[PDB]
This record gives sequence, C-alpha cells and structure tokens, in this order.
Amino acid sequence: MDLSKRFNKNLNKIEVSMIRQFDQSISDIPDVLKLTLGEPDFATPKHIKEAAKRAIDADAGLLALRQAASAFVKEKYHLTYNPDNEILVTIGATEALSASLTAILEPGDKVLLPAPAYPGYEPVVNLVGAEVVEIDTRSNDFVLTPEMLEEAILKEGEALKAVILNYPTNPTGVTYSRQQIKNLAEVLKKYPIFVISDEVYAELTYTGESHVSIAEYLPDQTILISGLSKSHAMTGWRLGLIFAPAVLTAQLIKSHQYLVTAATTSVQFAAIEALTNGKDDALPMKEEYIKRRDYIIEKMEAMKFKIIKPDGAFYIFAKIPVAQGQDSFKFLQDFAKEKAVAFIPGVAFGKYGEGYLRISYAASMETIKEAMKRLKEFMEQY
Amino acid sequence: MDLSKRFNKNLNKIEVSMIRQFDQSISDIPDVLKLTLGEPDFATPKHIKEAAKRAIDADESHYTGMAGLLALRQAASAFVKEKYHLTYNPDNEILVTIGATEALSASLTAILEPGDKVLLPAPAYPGYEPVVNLVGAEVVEIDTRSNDFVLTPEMLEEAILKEGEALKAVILNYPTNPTGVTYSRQQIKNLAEVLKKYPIFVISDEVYAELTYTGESHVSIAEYLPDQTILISGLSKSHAMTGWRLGLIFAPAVLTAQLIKSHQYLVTAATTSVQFAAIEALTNGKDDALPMKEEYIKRRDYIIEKMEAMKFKIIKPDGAFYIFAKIPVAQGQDSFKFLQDFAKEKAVAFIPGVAFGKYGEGYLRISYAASMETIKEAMKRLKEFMEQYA
Repeated sequence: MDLSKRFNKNLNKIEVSMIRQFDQSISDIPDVLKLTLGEPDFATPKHIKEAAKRAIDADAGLLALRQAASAFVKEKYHLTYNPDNEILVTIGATEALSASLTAILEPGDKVLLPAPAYPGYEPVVNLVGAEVVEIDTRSNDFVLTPEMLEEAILKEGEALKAVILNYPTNPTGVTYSRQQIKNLAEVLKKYPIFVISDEVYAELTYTGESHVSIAEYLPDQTILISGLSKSHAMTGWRLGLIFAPAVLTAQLIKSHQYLVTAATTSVQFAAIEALTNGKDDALPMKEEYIKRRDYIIEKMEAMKFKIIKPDGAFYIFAKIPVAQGQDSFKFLQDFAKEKAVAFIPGVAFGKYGEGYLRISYAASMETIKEAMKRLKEFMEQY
Repeated sequence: MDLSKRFNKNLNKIEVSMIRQFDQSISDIPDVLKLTLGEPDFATPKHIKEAAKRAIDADESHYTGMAGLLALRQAASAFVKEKYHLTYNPDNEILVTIGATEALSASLTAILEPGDKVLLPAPAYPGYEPVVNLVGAEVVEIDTRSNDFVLTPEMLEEAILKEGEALKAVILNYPTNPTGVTYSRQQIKNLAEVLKKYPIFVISDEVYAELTYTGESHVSIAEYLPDQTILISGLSKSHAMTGWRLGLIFAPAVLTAQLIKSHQYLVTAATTSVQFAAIEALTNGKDDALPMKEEYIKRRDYIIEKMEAMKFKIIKPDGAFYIFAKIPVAQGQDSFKFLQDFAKEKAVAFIPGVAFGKYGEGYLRISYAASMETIKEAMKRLKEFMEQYA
C-alpha cells in the first residue's frame, strides 16, 4: 500500500464497471440464456477458417488494408479518405477511442455525450484527465436534437473539447437520417471542437435509406471511428479504423502505443476480406435481424413494455412497466434468478437509462423465443 | 476549422523514430541485406501453430476476462516459477496482454503523471520515451558509457538522487536492446539494494530472458524486489511468437488491481486463439528457446570473429540478438552517415548508434536475427567496404 498510492490520480475516478458487476452477480446461475452481447457470435465460414489457418502457417505493410478501407467508405458512405495519410488502424475497437481521445484531450476539457450511452467512453476520458457531460435525450425518445446539442455546447463553454456521437446507437438502437445528420452538423460547424463519430454499427441500418456519416457534411472536424466486427466474422482480430483529414491524422498518429503500424497476414486478413470480398455480407444478416427485432418488439409490446424504435442493430431498449422496476438492476437479477435469462440493466448505460433493460438480439431466434416465453412467465407475477 | 492548437500539448514532444528516419533515408537502395530485425527470424514452432489452428477450427467466441484465460495465467505462473524462481498468484498477479510492448506501455500510462520522471539506462531503446511523453512525463537517460553500457549501482543511485521526488519509475531492460548486455545474479542484487530505498516503480522489461548465453540462466530483479517490480514479458523472443500478440505482466496483487483497472478501458483483450497457442507454448514448449539459442550463439560467434578482425570494439553480447559495435575509423563519428554510405556502396543495412538515445554515437547495431547466408554475406561486404579506409 505504498506504491499503490503512487499510480495516476485519475484511476481514483474509475469506478467498477456496471456490466461486469452485473455479470459476476449472476455468474453462478447455471445455464443462463444470454441476450447481452455487444459482438455477435459468428459461425466463421469454412473458407475463412481455412484462410486463417493458412495465414498461421505462412510465417502488405497495412497498405492493402488502408486502401480497401478507403474504397469501402467511398462506396458505402461517399467519403474520400486518402489511404496514405488519412487512415489509421487499431488492433481493437477500444484502442481507437484510446488513440483519438488521448490525442485530443487535455485536463480541463469537457466531452459532450448523448445519454444513455456505451459505458466505455467516460473511463477513457477520465483516465486522460477530462470529464464527460451527458446530454439528456429522454424528451425526444433518445434521439439527439440539434437544439439539445447546441444548448449543451453553450452550457459547457470554453472547456468543451469534443462531442462524441454514436450512431447507430448503443444501447438504444437509434439511427439518424440524412437531414438529421445535416442539421447536427449545422450546429457543430460553429464551434472549435472535435467530433468523435463512432460509426461501428453503420452496416446494421434497417431504415431503407442507408447509413449517413456526419463526415459527409462535417469533414474537417470529424474523427470517424469505424470497424468490422459488428457484422463480419474476424476470427478474433476485431481491428478498428480511424478516418480523419490529413492535418488531424498527422497528430492522431502520435498516439503510437494505441496504433497498428505493422501486422501479419493472420492479423489483417479477416479485415481485408470483410472490406472487399465480404463487403456485402451485411445484407442477409440484416434480413434475419429485422426478423428477430420484429419478433421481440411484438412479444414485448404484448407485455406492455415501451419500446424505442430500433432502426439500427442490434439492441432493443425497453421501458420496464412495473415499479420493480425503477431498479432495473434488481428487476433483471430477479429475472435471472427465477427464469435463468439475462439482459443488461439500463442503469449500466448511466443515469438516463434507469427503468430500462437492454436486450441484445445478436442471438439465435430460438434463444429469443425462449427468452420471450420465459419473460411472459415472469410477468404474470405482476 | 483550424484545430492544430486544440490537441493534447504533449504531442509536441513526439517525433518520428531516428530508426525510422534512417530506414526512410535508404529506402531507394534496392536488394538491400537488412540486419535490422527486432524479432526472431525463426518461424513459430509447429506445436504452437498447431494449437492456434485447433483454436481457429474450434471457433469458440469465448470472451475471456480482462486478465486472460485462467489456464494461461496458470501456465505463466508455473513457467516463471520453474524458469526464474518467481512466485506470482495466477488468480490476481498476472495480466495477459496483446503483446509485451502494449503490456509495457499500458503499465507506464497507469503509473505516470505529468510531473513525473522515468529513468532509463544508455543506450535507450527508442520505444519507451514516446509513451512517457504522451502521458506528459519525461525520460531521463543514464549515461553508462564509462562502463561499456553496463549500468552500475553508483550510476543508478547518482541518477535517482539527481531527479527529485518527481522520479516515479526506473526501466531496466535486460538482456538489453541494443547492446546484448546481461546482468549476473550479483549485479542484479546490487542494483536492487540501490532501488529498494526509494518509493518508486521498477519496470523490468525481461522479454529477452530466455535468450541468455552465459551458462547461468537469467535472474530477474523481481526476485530481489518482489513488491516494487512490475515485470513485463511475452512470448515473442522466447517462442518466436512474432506478430502473435501475447504479452504478460507480473505484479504484486495490490499493484495488479490498479494496473488492470487502467487496462480494462484502454486496451483490447488478447485474441483467444492466441491465448490457446500461448498455453501450448508455456506448458509444452518450455524449452522451445534452446535450438534457437544454439543457432544465435553460432551467428553471434561468427560475427564477433569477423568484426574483430576489422578492429571494431564489441560490447560483450551475452543476450540476444544484437551486436553493438564501435566504428574504428574517423567517419564512424557520424554513424548515421557511415551506415548510409555502407548501404549505398554494398546494399546492406545496420542501424546507427544514434538511433538509441544520445550516448550511442560512434556505434552500430547489427541484429543477428538473420540467416547465416546473409550474415556471412554482410560480413564479407563489410570487409570490402572497410578496405577503403586507413
């Protein structure tokens, strides 16, 4: 306990993860059905497994990856990033946040974030010495308005360094239309701030019009974080991608510890394959997912849960009716105890998620039907 | 639209690697024989590749914890007990990481603060400083030239006292990149006797441990300082698991709790197929390093022979796989340019001594992680190129 008080002070801002806590609290319950995952459990295709094994027994320098990534976001999202100087690679999603947030942040700084939100941004922000200010989006059913945004920016004043936008959104499944994105950009272009655009769920958009990135309309302020593992099998190498104008990336690149500058074919190949040969594997997956989502929505509506229209995968965010209930953590622990199925408590996504549970439909239809069956059983009690 | 002045300020202190600059400078020369590799040239042993492939075929998603599969931690615990006589509880004292460098970096950022100083013995391996700078702390390099780049207890202490209470940590790297230097049990003990009276972290970078050539095996300072050492290892040097990302952190439970609190949210868990490979390596490949070590000793001896025939002063290489050698001609005082010229005239690349801290000038680093064919060829061309001098 001598050196243990000589670490970085910001670790004293780091609380225990709400999700990890919830899982360890229900770990000793045998055969829990899990609808809690943020990464789907893909059945890796035979050809990909064989490719991976060949790359093991191989024993180029990120160029082909960067190029494929560039072509990909041009075709998909009409964005132009030069593979030579505007595209960075990370070994995993969380390193992308580490790299970019450590590059931009300074101790006084505030970071705005629509809430409820993925629990992983605030820790990183805290570690580098800054603060997250949530934006309560409850009044528009979790859809951030340009007005909400501008009022929050104005509230935070001169210490505002960045806004983090996550769309399609975890945990709510919120997506934004072209005009919405355009209006948000119209707010953001008036302030000297970075925009962290976390678009990892982009491929899973159910709207009919496809995903629109804020970088289409706000290219100079946007650091675009993307990836592939939400919709492609990666054999565990869930590489992240950072896209940003040359002038910004020339700075971002100096967060060296958090960036990939060389990798074996074993490491890159699943990402390269997903960007090129698997570039359209999300379409059928979307068909199936729309089915799963519709089924859950119908069955939970029948139980009189209030459901946020999930236009982007793969979460349903449900308002637990009964007063049980204002303690979603407990409500879900009791569901876990009596019915042996797990969701994640809305509280795990901060204050503004209480009274909600998050169901992750990146799971088989059978696990889904069983889960709803049991929930229906669990609710007769109420 | 101008956000140039809106970044973290510490980014100011971070330039490109002098190594990278030298490689860039010679990128137009074709068919260059490179002896610059920072990783073993050997393929990963079959039994390990095999375990990887079985894991790929099993296709278990199998999210493991922040600390890695328990079987992996148990294997690492057992490994360092048997090999280095160290006792770490796999339940709470071992962290599994996507590579030794990320284990090290993550450890630095968890312990550092803007005020802080970190001490590092000459000649500095350039990978450390950027991490520290990114946090806003600073690296202070200890001039060890007067002992041929072997750190002495006196240098250490003098350095420690010179820095204030601003001193947060010492980084020891043994066997050392770029010198090949090692420390005996007694030397390690003497350094520990110095280090134990200061409230500071000891970052002990022991990735090269298995590549020790002295007939006494590697001794870790963690053996003498169990409570203040954070031990960084991995399987890249010992098991030729290169571009596999398996790093290991060993630390007292109290330190480990903090470390993992910080790592949870900054880095990604190791790939589980890799973690299975690592279990195979650590449990069934305990002596995988030996054949490689034999090959390395032969290459090393050939190089020492040839290089001493041309009057290079060679720092004693006891740990792999670098030879740091002093240039015996005037032009050698610009090692950068001397090696540029060597490259233009003979198409072979070494790394200039200047790329390793500020006390490295007049030296060159050969990496003998390289085939004997091209090592022999490199030495013959080097002879030819040295003819030109008197």
